[PDB]
Amino acid sequence: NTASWFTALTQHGKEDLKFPRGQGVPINTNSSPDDQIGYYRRADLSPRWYFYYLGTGPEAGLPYGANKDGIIWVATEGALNTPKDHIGTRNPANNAAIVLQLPQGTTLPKGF
RNA sequence: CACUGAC
RNA sequence: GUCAGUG
Repeated sequence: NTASWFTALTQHGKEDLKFPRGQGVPINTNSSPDDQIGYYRRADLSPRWYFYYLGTGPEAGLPYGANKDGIIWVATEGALNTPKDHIGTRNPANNAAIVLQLPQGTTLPKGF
């Protein structure tokens, strides 16, 4: 289980990935409202950003909001500040990446 | 440098 | 070998 559940957001401009509070959590129809919280992490030459649920992936040890370079925090209103052990990360041998989809009305920064 | 996946 | 993810 070595990979994001989702395809990358690709940075085509000089602006880093960032989202307004409440936005940025990729849609997962097998997930519940408690689960809608995690971080994007930086991996053509275009930098790629990958989403990982809180308490999972490279920065599984980071609590929400903890500042680190190349790490962006997102949460949908009503999400619980708990590790998403039951979702975890993706085995690429067993599972294809979910196409990263954000809902109507989501602000994407320039170059995404 | 190493491990894994796809081709 | 190539591309990609991770350490």
